[PDB]
This record gives sequence, C-alpha cells and structure tokens, in this order.
Amino acid sequence: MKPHPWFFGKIPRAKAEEMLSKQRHDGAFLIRESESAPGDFSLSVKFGNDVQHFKVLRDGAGKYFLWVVKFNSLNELVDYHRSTSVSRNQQIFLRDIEQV
Repeated sequence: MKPHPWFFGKIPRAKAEEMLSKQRHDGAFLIRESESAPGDFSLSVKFGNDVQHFKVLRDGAGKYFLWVVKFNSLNELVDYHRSTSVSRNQQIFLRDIEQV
C-alpha cells in the first residue's frame, strides 16, 4: 500500500534540479508543487546531465495532462509515463528516484 516515493511537495525548481542531477538513471523523476502558481504541479525528470521539467496542465474538468491524453489523477499520469515516453524528442520513461 506504501506512500509514493515521487511526491516531494513544495521544493524549489533549483533543489529539484540539484537532487535529480545526483541521480544515476535517466527517467529518475519527482512531482513537486509550483512556488509561483498556487495549486499547480510540475514534473522534473533526469535526462543525461540535464533535468527536464514538464508542467502538469489542468483543463476545465480538472483532468491532469502533459500533452493531449487526459488523466484523472497525478498517480495515473505518472504511471502511464513509466511505459510511454514523457518526452516527444527522446525516449524517456519515468523511474523512481533512488534514496542514495
């Protein structure tokens, strides 16, 4: 049943970058809460020695999406991206951060 190892709450973008920069695996990721836009989420993802960020977009129905596919929950958006690329330019699949 366990809590998700990917939800970091309100941490600055820069701290997300610092933390993901230390991770060894492409796709290592977290979800954080925006410091600028109340109630909004962002997804930060290790790729090489870069950290890609994606904005979690909302529609009028309160779905969560990145691109076109609409999700009922952050949990469903995250899990879908474990096996479909979060990136349009590169194959990047999300994988849980390592606590090391």
